[PDB]
Amino acid sequence: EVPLPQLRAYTVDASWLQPMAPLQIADHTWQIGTEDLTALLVQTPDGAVLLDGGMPQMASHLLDNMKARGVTPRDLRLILLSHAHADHAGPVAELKRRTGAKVAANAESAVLLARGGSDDLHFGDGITYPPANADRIVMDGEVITVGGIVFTAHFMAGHTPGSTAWTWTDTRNGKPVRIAYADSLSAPGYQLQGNPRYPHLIEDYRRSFATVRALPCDVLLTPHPGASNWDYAAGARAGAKALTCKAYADAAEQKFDGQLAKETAG
Amino acid sequence: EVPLPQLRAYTVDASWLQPMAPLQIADHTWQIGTEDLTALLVQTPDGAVLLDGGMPQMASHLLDNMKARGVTPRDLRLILLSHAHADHAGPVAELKRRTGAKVAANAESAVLLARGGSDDLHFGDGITYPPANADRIVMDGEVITVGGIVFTAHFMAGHTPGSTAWTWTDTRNGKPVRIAYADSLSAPGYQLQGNPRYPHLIEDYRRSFATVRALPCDVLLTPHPGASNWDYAAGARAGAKALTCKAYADAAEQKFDGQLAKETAG
Amino acid sequence: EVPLPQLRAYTVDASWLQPMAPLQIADHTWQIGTEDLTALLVQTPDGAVLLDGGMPQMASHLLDNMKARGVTPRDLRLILLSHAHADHAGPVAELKRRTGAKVAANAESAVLLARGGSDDLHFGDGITYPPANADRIVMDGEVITVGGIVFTAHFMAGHTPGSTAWTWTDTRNGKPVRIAYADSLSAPGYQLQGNPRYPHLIEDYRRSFATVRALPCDVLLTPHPGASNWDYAAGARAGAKALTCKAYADAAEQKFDGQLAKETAG
Amino acid sequence: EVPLPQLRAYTVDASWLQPMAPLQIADHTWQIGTEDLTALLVQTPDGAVLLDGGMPQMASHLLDNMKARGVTPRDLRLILLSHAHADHAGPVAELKRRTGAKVAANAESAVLLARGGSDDLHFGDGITYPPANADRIVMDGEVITVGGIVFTAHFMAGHTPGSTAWTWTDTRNGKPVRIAYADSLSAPGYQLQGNPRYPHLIEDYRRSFATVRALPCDVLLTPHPGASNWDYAAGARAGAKALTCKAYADAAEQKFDGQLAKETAG
Ligand SMILES: Cc1ccccc1C1=NC(=S)N=N1
Ligand SMILES: Cc1ccccc1C1=NC(=S)N=N1
Ligand SMILES: Cc1ccccc1C1=NC(=S)N=N1
Ligand SMILES: Cc1ccccc1C1=NC(=S)N=N1
Ligand SMILES: [Zn+2]
Ligand SMILES: [Zn+2]
Ligand SMILES: [Zn+2]
Ligand SMILES: [Zn+2]
Ligand SMILES: [Zn+2]
Ligand SMILES: [Zn+2]
Ligand SMILES: [Zn+2]
Ligand SMILES: [Zn+2]
Repeated sequence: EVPLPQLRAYTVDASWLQPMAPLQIADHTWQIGTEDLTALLVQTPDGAVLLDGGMPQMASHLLDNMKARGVTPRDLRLILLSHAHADHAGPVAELKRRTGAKVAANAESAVLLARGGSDDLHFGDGITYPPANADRIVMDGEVITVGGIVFTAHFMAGHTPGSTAWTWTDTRNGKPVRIAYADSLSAPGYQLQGNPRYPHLIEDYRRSFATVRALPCDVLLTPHPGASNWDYAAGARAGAKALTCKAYADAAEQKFDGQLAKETAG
Repeated sequence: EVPLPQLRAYTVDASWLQPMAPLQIADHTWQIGTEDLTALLVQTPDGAVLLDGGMPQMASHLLDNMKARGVTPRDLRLILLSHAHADHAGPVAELKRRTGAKVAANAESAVLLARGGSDDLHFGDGITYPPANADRIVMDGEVITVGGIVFTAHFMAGHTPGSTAWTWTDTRNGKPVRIAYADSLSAPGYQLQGNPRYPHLIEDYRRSFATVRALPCDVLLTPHPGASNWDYAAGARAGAKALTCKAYADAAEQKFDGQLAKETAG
Repeated sequence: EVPLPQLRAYTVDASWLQPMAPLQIADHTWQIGTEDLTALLVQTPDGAVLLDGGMPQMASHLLDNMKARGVTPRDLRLILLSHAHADHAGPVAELKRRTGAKVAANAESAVLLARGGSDDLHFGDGITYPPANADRIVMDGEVITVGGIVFTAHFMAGHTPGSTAWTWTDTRNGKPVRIAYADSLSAPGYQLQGNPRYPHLIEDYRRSFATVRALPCDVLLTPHPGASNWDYAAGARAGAKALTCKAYADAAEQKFDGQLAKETAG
Repeated sequence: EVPLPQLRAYTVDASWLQPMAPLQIADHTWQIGTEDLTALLVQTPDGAVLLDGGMPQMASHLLDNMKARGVTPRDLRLILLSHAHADHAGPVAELKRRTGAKVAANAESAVLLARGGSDDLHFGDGITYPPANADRIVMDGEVITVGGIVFTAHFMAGHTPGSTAWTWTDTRNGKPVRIAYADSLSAPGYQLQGNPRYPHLIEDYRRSFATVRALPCDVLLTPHPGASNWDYAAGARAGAKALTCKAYADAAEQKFDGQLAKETAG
C-alpha cells in the first residue's frame, strides 16, 4: 500500500551554503561564514571566539577560514550562539570535537542545543542537528572575557526562548566600535497567539524589540546578514547599507504586527 | 562557484516504512512495526514493554498498533533496544514524550542514544536521529522483570559497542517458548582491521558470534527480519523459515570472514 | 601540616526532617512531606502528581505516605518542582528510579537539577544532591493536565533563576478551591546588587513579587510552610493562619528591601 | 519523636587531604595531588594532561601545583580518569569550569561521572560529587596523543564497570620508562556473588587481574599510592618499594579470593 514518508533533509537556499573568504568587520572581528549565514571570528591575544557556526555541514569551511586567519583548532577557545537552531548552531558539536572550544549559552539555548533542536516549540522534530553540551551557563547581562575582550549577553527571547544578542567593543581606524550581534526577530510559520507551547510569546517578542532598540550599537550584525541589510558579497561596501539596531527593531516590530493581524484574520 | 552540498536525508527501502497490523509471535509477544523493521510489543497484566521502535517517523504507527492491542500510552512501562542507530531507536525520544515509557539500556547504548546517533564510530554525523535519555543503566546479564516476563541482557558488542541480545520466556499452546531477540551482526561499510575508534572490533565480533550461538533460543527474532529469515508479510507462515540462533551466528561469522578478506584485498 | 578541610554535609533543623502523616488540604491535595518541608500529593483518577520532595533522605518516607494514600509507585505519574535546590528537589533522582514518575520543569530548573545543584549561582558546590533529568520542559504560563486536573506554571525567577509557582483548582466542601503553591522569595546570604553571576537579580525579584501578588489564590502554600504561616503540626488548624498570596508577596518585598538597604550599608 | 538522619559527609583520612609539592616521576610526569591520593600531571611541549584529581575539595591545590610547574589553566588540555568515584574524580567538574581541560573517558565512566557518582552499583547515593560531562568517549585499547605522549586505555572493569588502566612511555636518564597507571582492584564492602546489579562481577575482576598483570610496566602507579607500595612523602625514595604490575595483580587477586571466601562464610 502506502509507506510512511521518507525523512526530509533540511534543505536551504544555495547562498546559505556558499563559502566566502574571511571579511574583516573591525580590527579583531571577521565574518568567516557563508555568503548568507553569519559566523563571526573574534581574534584576541589569548585565543579566538566564534559567534555562531551556521549549518551543520560548515564545520570544515570554518576551520579553513580560521586557519587562513592564523587560528589553529587549539586556538579556538569559546563558541557563543545567537540561537540554537540548525542553521546557526548546526556544526557546534563537530567544532567542539575538532577544537579546543567550549560553549557558553543561557539555559534555554543549552537545553535546545543538548537535544539537537528536536522537540522544537514550533517545528517539533522537523529540523534537527547534532546535539552538543554547554560548558558554561550565562545569565542575562552577564559578561565573558577572552584576551581582555569583554562580551555581554542580552537576552531577547522570541524567535527561540533562549535567543541572545551579544555585544562587545572592538576598534577600527583608532576608534572604539561597539558591535552588536543581534539574533533573529522573525517568527517563520509560528502560531503567535494562544500558543500552548509558548503562552507568553507575544509579550517576549515585544520586550525583545525594546532590548534590541537599546543595545550599544555602532555596528549591527545579524545571523542572516540580509536582516540588517548586510551584503557579505559586496566586498568593500558589504556593510554600507547596514541598519541601526533601532531601525532593525522597528522593522521587525512592524513585520510582527503585520503577521499578528494576518493571524487574527486567518 | 560551488556551494557546500545540501544535507542528505536518511532514506530507506519502502518496505522498511510499510505499516503492518500486529502479528502475534507468542502468547504475550507481538510484532507491531513495519514489514521490514522489527518492533516487539510484550503485553503483560502489569503493563507493556517495547523492544525497538524502528525509524524516527514510526512513532504514531507504533502507538496505533498498541491501541489496537489494548495498550494505552500510560500502559507502556519500558523501552528496550537492540542498538541505538536511527533505524531501530529512531522514534524513542518521541515515544518517551507521548507515553509513560522509560528507557533501560547499557552504558554504551545510553551514550549513543543521548547523542542521537551523532559521532558514530563508523559513520560520524552521517545518520542521526532525535536524542533520548536512558532512565536505567543495565549491566551484562542483568534481568528486568515486567508482569512476570523476565528479560535478560546479553551484550553482543560489534555492530555497535552497545549492541544487545534480549532473551525471555513466553508461552504458546501452554508450552514455554524461549525467545531470543538478537541484534545485527553486520558491519556495513565498516573498517574492521586496525580501526583507531574501535581497536578490538574483531575480537568483539568473534565473542559476539559465540554469545549469539549459545543463547536460549526456541525462536530467533532480529531487528531486520530478513536477517533471521522472517517474513512478516507471510501471515501464518511468517516465522516458518526462521533461522536458529546457531545458524544466524554461523552465517554472520561467514559473512564477516568474507568481509575481512575483502578488506585485506582492498 | 594542615590538611584540606573535610567535606561538610548539608545539615538542617530537625523539624525539616521530622516525618508527619498525610495532611489533607483539599479533596485531592495532601501534604505528605515533613513538619517543616512541603511535599504535595495530588491524587487524580489517572495517577498522582508530586509537587516537591524535600531533602534527599525523604524518598522512602514519601513513598510510605503515598502508599498510605493508596498510591503505589506505579501510580505516581508526574513530579513538579518549586525550585531545584537540595531541600526541595533532593530526592527526585531516587523517586524517578523507584516510581513511574516523570519530571516537568522549566529550562533553568532542568539545568540546575541536571547538575544536582552544583555550580549554584550563590553557593557554588556547597549544597549538592543527586542529579536528575527532566522529561518535559515547560514555558511560562504553560499548563500540564493529569486526570483532568490542570496545573499552570507561573515563573517567578529570583531565589533561583528557574523558581516557579504552580496553580491548580481543587474542591472542598463542594466549592472550587484555587490553590497556589508559590516558591520561596528569600535571598539567604545572596549578593543582591552587582552580582556578576546574576546581573538582573533585583529586577527579577521585583517582577516576581508582582507575579505572586496576582496569582489565583484561594489558598497559598509554600515550600517552607512557615513562610506562608502554615503550621503542619497544628492538625485541624494547620492552615488557619495562612497568608494570602498578596500578603506573602508584600512581606517578601519588605524583607527584600530591608536586605538591599543593609547590603548598601555593609 | 525521631527525625530522619542528617546527611553524612564523605569524610576521609587526613592524609588523603594533605597537600604536597609536585613530586617528579619521570621526565614529563609529576605527582601533584596529596600525600595519599594520586593526581598525575603529564607536561608536554603541546600542553598538559591530568590523570585523576582526587577529592572534590582538591581543585585549587591542583591548580596551584600546575602553576608551580609552569602549567596555566589554558595549558591543561585533557583530563583522564582511573574511575569515576568521588575520591578520584571529585574535582573534575570544577577543573573543567576553571581551565581549558576536556574529559576523555569510556562510556561506563562517562555515565557515572555524568551522575556525579549517584546510583552507584554498590553504594547507591551514599557517596556523590559534582557531576561532569565527558567530551570524548574512548574504546578499549584506544590511544590519545598529547605532545607526543601516547596514552593507551586498558579497560579493567570491576571496582567500577568503567575502571581503566592508562599506560604511556616517558623517559628518564635518556632511557624509556613504560608507566602504567592501574586502577584500584578493591571491592570495599561489595556483594561479589550473585549481585543483580553486576551479574558478571567476578568474571570481570578475574579478567582485570590478567589485564593488569600483562601491562607494559617499568613503573606502576595507583590512585591510592599505598596499593602499589608508593610513599609520596618519602622524597627520593618515594617509588623505591613500588610493586610490579604482576605483583599488584597477584596481591589483589589473593585479597579478592579471601573476600569471596569470607562472603560465602557470611
Ligand atoms: C532552522 C529552524 C529550525 C526549526 C525551527 C525554525 C527554524 C528557523 N530559524 C530561522 S532564523 N529560520 N527558520
Ligand atoms: C543506521 C546506521 C547509522 C550509522 C551507522 C550504521 C547504521 C546501520 N545500522 C544497520 S542494522 N545498518 N546500517
Ligand atoms: C538548599 C540551598 C542550596 C544552595 C543554595 C541555597 C539554598 C537554599 N534554598 C532555600 S529555600 N534556603 N537555602
Ligand atoms: C568513593 C566510593 C564511592 C562509592 C563506592 C566506592 C567507593 C570507593 N572507591 C575506592 S578506591 N574506595 N571506596
Ligand atoms: Zn531559528
Ligand atoms: Zn536562521
Ligand atoms: Zn545499526
Ligand atoms: Zn538496522
Ligand atoms: Zn533554595
Ligand atoms: Zn528551601
Ligand atoms: Zn572507587
Ligand atoms: Zn579510591
